[PDB]
Amino acid sequence: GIERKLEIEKAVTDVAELNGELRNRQYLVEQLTKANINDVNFTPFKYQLSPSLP
Amino acid sequence: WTSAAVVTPPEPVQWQELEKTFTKLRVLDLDIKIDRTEAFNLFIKKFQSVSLLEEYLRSSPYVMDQLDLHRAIVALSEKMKAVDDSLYTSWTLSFTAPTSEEAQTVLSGYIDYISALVVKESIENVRNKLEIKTQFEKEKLAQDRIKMKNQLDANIQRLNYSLDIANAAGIKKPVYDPDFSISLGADGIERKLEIEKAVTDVAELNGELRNRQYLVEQLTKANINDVNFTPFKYQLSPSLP
Amino acid sequence: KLAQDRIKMKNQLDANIQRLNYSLDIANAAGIKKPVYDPDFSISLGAD
Amino acid sequence: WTSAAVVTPPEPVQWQELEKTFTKLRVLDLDIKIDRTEAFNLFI
Repeated sequence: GIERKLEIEKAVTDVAELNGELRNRQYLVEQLTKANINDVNFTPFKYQLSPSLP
Repeated sequence: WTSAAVVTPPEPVQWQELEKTFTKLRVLDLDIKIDRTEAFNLFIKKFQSVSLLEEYLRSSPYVMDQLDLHRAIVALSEKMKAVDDSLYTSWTLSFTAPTSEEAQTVLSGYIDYISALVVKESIENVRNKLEIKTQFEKEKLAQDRIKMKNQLDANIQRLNYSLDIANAAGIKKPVYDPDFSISLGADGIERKLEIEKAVTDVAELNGELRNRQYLVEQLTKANINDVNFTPFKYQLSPSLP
Repeated sequence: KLAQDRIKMKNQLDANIQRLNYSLDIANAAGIKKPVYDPDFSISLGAD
Repeated sequence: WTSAAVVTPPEPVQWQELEKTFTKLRVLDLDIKIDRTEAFNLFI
């Protein structure tokens, strides 16, 4: 068994293939890269009185 | 010719309606309140808004009867006052006009107008909080499902190698290793593997996921519909002087 | 909450059932008919 | 010939669009706020 385990491990190209946590960190980076904050409009105050005409 | 009202934060019995609605949402894992004192303070704040007063007078058919107009509105709006009055919080709201009956009708009318505005915004908040909960739980579920899929994919690869090692070690039948479990034996491992490759929906074997989906559906179905309430309690309703 | 817990419970059971189905297939594949004397699909009880 | 405005920190209802955006980000493990009072203080 050790012999075959060894040659399996030697053949591993991508540490992510056996590691779920790594695959998911990749997913996170992909989703973070795709995300946009696009122009949200808002007003940084509330009028108690809008500019008066005297 | 001055009408006055004394006003105090609302009592729990006036919140019963809202409390039923908060309970529907509490069950759905959304903990939401409209604080009785904050609602009151919001009412006071809006009452004190000159712009809101003006919009009220202009829209009031009553006031309209009795473009020099603008100066008139401005002069009327100067006669709405609110003052802080101790065992419990209370404010005196007053309006002064020529007729006594005019004073009372305007004050009462304005109070109702402001009151309707606070209930409108207040329920709008609850609705918005619901909208955010729904959006979040939905997007998180979609994400957790992809995360789960990725773990299954990785488990499949590991099970594949488990097969090879079991075979190499000549373990066909279940036995009577930290990285590639072998105990099940090649015969079992082979069927386990094909079962797992066949999995099409990560939620079929995972109760948690099925439940999170139920929660999303229930959140989507939920409504906050127009609850009526008063953001204050009258100690004195607008007087007829 | 009771109503809800019921449905949550049902969902749990349905998922358990699917797991047990697969347990049966793996039990059979590994030739375990009688109780033996696996973290995902328990087979110790045997196919019978 | 003097115009005046009275101005107060914004209320939650005006933040809803922002809070949709902060939620997309919250899911992606980024906890972000624009504090209503701080926004106001920056305006002033």
